[PDB]
Amino acid sequence: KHSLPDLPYDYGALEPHINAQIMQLHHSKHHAAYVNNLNVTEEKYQEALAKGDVTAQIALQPALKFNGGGHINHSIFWTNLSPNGGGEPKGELLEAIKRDFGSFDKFKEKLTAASVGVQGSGWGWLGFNKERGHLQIAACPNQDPLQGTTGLIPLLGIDVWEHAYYLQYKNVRPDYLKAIWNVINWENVTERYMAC
Amino acid sequence: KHSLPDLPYDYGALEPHINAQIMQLHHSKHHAAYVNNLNVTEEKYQEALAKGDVTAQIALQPALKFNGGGHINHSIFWTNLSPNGGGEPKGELLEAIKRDFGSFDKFKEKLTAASVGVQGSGWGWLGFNKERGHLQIAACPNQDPLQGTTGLIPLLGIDVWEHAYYLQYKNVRPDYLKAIWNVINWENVTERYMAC
Ligand SMILES: [K+]
Ligand SMILES: [K+]
Ligand SMILES: [Mn+2]
Ligand SMILES: [Mn+2]
Repeated sequence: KHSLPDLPYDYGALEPHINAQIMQLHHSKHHAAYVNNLNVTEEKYQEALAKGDVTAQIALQPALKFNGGGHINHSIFWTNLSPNGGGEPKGELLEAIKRDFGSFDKFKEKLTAASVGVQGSGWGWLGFNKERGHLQIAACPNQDPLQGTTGLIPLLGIDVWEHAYYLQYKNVRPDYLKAIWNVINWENVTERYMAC
Repeated sequence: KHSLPDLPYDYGALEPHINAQIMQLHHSKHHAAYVNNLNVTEEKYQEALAKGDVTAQIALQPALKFNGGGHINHSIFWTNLSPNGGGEPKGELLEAIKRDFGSFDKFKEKLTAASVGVQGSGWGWLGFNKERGHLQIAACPNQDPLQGTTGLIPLLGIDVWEHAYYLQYKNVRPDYLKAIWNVINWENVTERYMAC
């Protein structure tokens, strides 16, 4: 079974950039629902697979991608943030950013643009393309996970579902994105980059 | 050009079911952005069409469906609500509800279910199918308008984008849906039904 990971920090550790109420709801309510629904759905899938029921397997795909994706995305997201985050990357990672995007600022600009431009609910991602060996920016709708649907290895994710910022920034996504740069855990992003 | 319609009531007229802050933001910020972006996009489309630029026409489709859909959906939504709303329909409409769904309560149940079940942002609709001459429940993702994408004539719409309820009901959509039944303008839904 899958389980809700514990936050590596306190709910209010990202203040004033992301207030405690959002973190608490996001983690204990939203993420929890996905994990629970993921376990229920995998349960039904194992049953459909055992009986070789193809129709059931196919009918179950949206639920599995949605809840499975939700679990994967949020688990990575929590580790992407840190009260000691912010600033800029250093070393091999920063070098790859300059190489693939021109400069750190152009990178920020393109990731911010891809994130603000999502129509409806979704995610903005900085991913690694193993085939080409270069960094790449992508946006995924709803809870569609990056690796599972595009093949890219996720390094940094930005949740742009309205529940991720509405209580604090209302309809102004740009403000939310501007603020989230201050708590990004580049140390974690770097580890994910090195791992591949 | 298209323009932001005025609300037929005060921002706080739907209290306590939908508070004034949501109505104000929803109407003056969210809806306004769609109308503005719709006019800009139609402007570019007329230009692409004049020069017979097919590539430009196709590249512009997401923006036009998203902002155009947003304008259409919200314009109908405002008229679907009323401080004097709630209760049950009467006459031909109520008769068609019983005929097509069994009873008013089964209708409420199915519309509520379709609305709560939207994954990500979307809408729950009670529509009229002209070909078959029966009522039908449908759910549309993001801002995809009902008639334009399914052919059904929209009668009653329920916005389930998180911005429509988060400030007041947080993550609990069921509470939001339970509350919205109290301010539904059945008089307007009936007119839309008669019109076709
Ligand atoms: K797990
Ligand atoms: K108009
Ligand atoms: Mn989220
Ligand atoms: Mn809306």
